[PDB]
Amino acid sequence: SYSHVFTVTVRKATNVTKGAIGDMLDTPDPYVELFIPSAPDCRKRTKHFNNDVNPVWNETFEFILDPNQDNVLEVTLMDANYVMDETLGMATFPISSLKLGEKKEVQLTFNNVTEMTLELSLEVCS
Amino acid sequence: SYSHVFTVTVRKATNVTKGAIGDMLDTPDPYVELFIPSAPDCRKRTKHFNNDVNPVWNETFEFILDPNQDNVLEVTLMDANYVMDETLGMATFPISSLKLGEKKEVQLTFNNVTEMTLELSLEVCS
Ligand SMILES: [Ca+2]
Ligand SMILES: [Ca+2]
Ligand SMILES: [Ca+2]
Ligand SMILES: [Ca+2]
Ligand SMILES: [Ca+2]
Ligand SMILES: [Ca+2]
Ligand SMILES: [Mg+2]
Repeated sequence: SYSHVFTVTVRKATNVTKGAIGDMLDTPDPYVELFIPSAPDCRKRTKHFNNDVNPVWNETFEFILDPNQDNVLEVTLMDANYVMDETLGMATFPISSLKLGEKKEVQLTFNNVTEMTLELSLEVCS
Repeated sequence: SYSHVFTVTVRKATNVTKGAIGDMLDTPDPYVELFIPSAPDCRKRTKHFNNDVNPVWNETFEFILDPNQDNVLEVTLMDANYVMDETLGMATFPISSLKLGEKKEVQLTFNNVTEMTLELSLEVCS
């Protein structure tokens, strides 16, 4: 049964970059995408901001999790385009590291120089 | 005598622009400069953020004011460069519109499309 509520708040990122050459062509237009393969709603995403290497989203998402399935959070940092969007990086979070009732601020890192702040919590359905 | 403490918190700006052509050449690298000609320290400024059209500064400044002088706040939105920095816009605030003990959130506008959030307060010296 799916009985665990996994809340993810994507707060902000700092120094988003496509690389030296990539940034010269196009200032990153970042959004974040959240993916849990084991969850019933697999994929979610934040809005994008144009031309902002330190975007602030403060968007909150809720997943419904099965405690008996392997649940892993995939966080993808994206650059929006008119053409096809570009994947800048990906970081994973083992949700099995959290414990019920726990709320935690997690900082992820992309391409060594980019950081992202998340706030993760886990509760029962009620 | 200088006996009024005028506190200014520059919080953030949204959609900073140098214009259509200017933005294509250079994504704004914004900072804010504060100027009160009648104050003993005339000029102050925030740090800049590279390539960020929605910068967040949250920097607090303190001016000392003479209640018998005309005190007007000049807010200049700047773009940082290696060369000479460029002036994007200027907005004024009559400090004689504030009351002692009053604390107020003010939103300024530059070039019709750029907004800036300030937090202004006025107290007497302790
Ligand atoms: Ca651009
Ligand atoms: Ca861009
Ligand atoms: Ca883009
Ligand atoms: Ca640039
Ligand atoms: Ca720039
Ligand atoms: Ca600049
Ligand atoms: Mg920003």
